[PDB]
Amino acid sequence: GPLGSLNIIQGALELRTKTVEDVMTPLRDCFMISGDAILDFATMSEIMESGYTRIPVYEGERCHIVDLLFVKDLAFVDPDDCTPLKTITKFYSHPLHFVFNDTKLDAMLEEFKKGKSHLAIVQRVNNPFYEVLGIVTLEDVIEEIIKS
Amino acid sequence: GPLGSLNIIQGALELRTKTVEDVMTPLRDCFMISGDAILDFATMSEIMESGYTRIPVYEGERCHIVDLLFVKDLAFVDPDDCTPLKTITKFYSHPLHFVFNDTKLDAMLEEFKKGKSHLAIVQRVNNEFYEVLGIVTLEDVIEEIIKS
Repeated sequence: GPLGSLNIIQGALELRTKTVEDVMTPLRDCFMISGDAILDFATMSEIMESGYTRIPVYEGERCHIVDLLFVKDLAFVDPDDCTPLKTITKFYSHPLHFVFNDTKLDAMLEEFKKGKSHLAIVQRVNNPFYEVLGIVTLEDVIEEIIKS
Repeated sequence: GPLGSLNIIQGALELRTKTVEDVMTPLRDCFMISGDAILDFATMSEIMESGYTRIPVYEGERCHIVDLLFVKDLAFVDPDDCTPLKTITKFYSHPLHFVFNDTKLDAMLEEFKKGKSHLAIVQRVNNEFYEVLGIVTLEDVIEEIIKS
């Protein structure tokens, strides 16, 4: 009981020192879908079976994330139509947020609390190109607070 | 910034005094589905559009919650088949957790951390039978911690 609330307090202190790179999901392990996808029955089945609700969309390379698909966006998609996925990502255009790996978790929580979004992409400056490393969710940050 | 870390500490103290009744969702405002439901195209669409991933299932009265439907269970459900919902709830049998309204938030967070489930039903001892008032999610508890 109180020992658990103590760990919460310790996590609220760790937030000012931990970066989003520490708690993110690496790109090699992120469940994503290609923009070339056709929303037939088989494709939508993997989206739902994955358990995720916010799935990054990439074009060509897995590091080129261009859109964000929500599971609620498939509410009016009939698999018999073979609707291309790019059509639905254009229609809803859910905001896609990018952040640097050096971002601290307290600033990350402040950015997540202000907006409805719960997902952000971790990218690092390569040395003159942008290098995407992974994604970090709001649920990823809150784990650090309550973890013992 | 640092002021936000204060609210976590204040919430980390307040949770030991707040009951699940204060932060729950009342049954009159809970998105639920009847066990008689047929998983045709129209029904599956309403589940997805709601944005929820864990939807309580009731039999007869809305206060008689008997099962819990996840969105991922529809991965292999063809709307043309008209598969009854009870078939899927029997197949997976996701655990349904009930708690008393007098339960404090510190004890509630401990129960959610131990199990994979993120949903619980708030019931109160009626004196004049079991009186169900609403449901409380893990998202309700962590909000009180981080709330300013």
